[PDB]
Amino acid sequence: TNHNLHITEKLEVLAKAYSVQGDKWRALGYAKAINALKSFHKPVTSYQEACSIPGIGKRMAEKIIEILESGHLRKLDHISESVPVLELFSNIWGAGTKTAQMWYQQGFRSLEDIRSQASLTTQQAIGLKHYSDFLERMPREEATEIEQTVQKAAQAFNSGLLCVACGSYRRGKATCGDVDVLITHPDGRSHRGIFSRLLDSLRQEGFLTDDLVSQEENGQQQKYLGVCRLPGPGRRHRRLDIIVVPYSEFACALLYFTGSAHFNRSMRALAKTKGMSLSEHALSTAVVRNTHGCKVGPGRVLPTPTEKDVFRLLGLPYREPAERDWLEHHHHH
DNA sequence: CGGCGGTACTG
DNA sequence: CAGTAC
DNA sequence: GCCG
Ligand SMILES: Nc1nc(=O)n([C@@H]2CS[C@H](COP(=O)(O)OP(=O)(O)OP(=O)(O)O)O2)cc1F
Ligand SMILES: [Ca+2]
Ligand SMILES: [Ca+2]
Ligand SMILES: [Ca+2]
Ligand SMILES: [Ca+2]
Ligand SMILES: [Ca+2]
Ligand SMILES: [Ca+2]
Ligand SMILES: [Ca+2]
Repeated sequence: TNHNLHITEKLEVLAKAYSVQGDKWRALGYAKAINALKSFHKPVTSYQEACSIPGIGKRMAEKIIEILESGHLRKLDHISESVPVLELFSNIWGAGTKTAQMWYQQGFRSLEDIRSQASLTTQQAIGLKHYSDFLERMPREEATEIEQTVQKAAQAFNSGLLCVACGSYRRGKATCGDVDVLITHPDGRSHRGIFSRLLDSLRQEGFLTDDLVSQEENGQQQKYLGVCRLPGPGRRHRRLDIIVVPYSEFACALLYFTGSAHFNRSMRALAKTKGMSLSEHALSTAVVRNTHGCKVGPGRVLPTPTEKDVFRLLGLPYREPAERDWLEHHHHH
């Protein structure tokens, strides 16, 4: 299936390195190049053939060929030494490249330097203490019980609540980095005020152990990012994301929350090429205009009762969640 | 060359 | 606003 | 990094 496996691995390493150093557009370019190589019907055999692939240009071709001809890749040996520390610190939830760079510049190089001397935000403290647990992907079966726990707690308040696990789970993966639960109610109204009760119920049984992003001052709270742990001996703490949306938003919210991230970006960039805007709330025939410039013209939602509607309105055929790794990847079936 | 998804918290 | 996240 |  992947005919250029030897080449992708090396480019990933390189990609990773730009990512932790904060060079994101460059990291973006690599990611796309890499998926394109993985998609290709055959080993790449010439520079020309490589350049012909969308997402692969001159610099990437040079490296691709260099690998194929000479077998390894020079540049992997000039990767700055800070990189693995930087990846280490960016693996703390709530710490990104800026924080990892600050930490590096004040001399920390291990998790101990962080624990014992770093200034940590509230979120980082939690990410640090669950560092290992949050690094481990969970099996699909743990995700199912996490989701059921949320669904039962919800359906105890209102049995008409719809709860669905999205993310990699809904794309059919075997393991999940974190569970993503989307809650709605078909009557258009009774999704309102749910979070207060749902979080309280989930806390009482001891299932939620820490909160990361949860603005509970707001009765119209839309999201919860926190930490759960299933009951029973030896269970790990897992990342849990819950969104509560109005039914009219369901299709767009389902699409967003199913992902993948690259898939959603490409869908969104497509919508904009066609004078629309795609968000987790809606698809909108929205457009700019600002007296010698551009701006906000919030341009009215197109109703999309299902995900198929969103695909149709963008000129695309429905894509099964399992085939939503990348938009530009066409699986046959 | 400039743009690269669109949005929600936290501090 | 900057940082980080989804 | 690549693309229009
Ligand atoms: N940057 C992102 N934009 C997105 O639109 N998403 C969307 C919203 S949540 C949905 C799933 O993303 P996750 O980050 O939980 O990633 P995942 O479920 O695909 O994979 P994993 O098993 O959780 O590692 O994708 C995620 C992003 F990280
Ligand atoms: Ca190309
Ligand atoms: Ca991080
Ligand atoms: Ca369910
Ligand atoms: Ca996930
Ligand atoms: Ca998630
Ligand atoms: Ca809070
Ligand atoms: Ca440039």
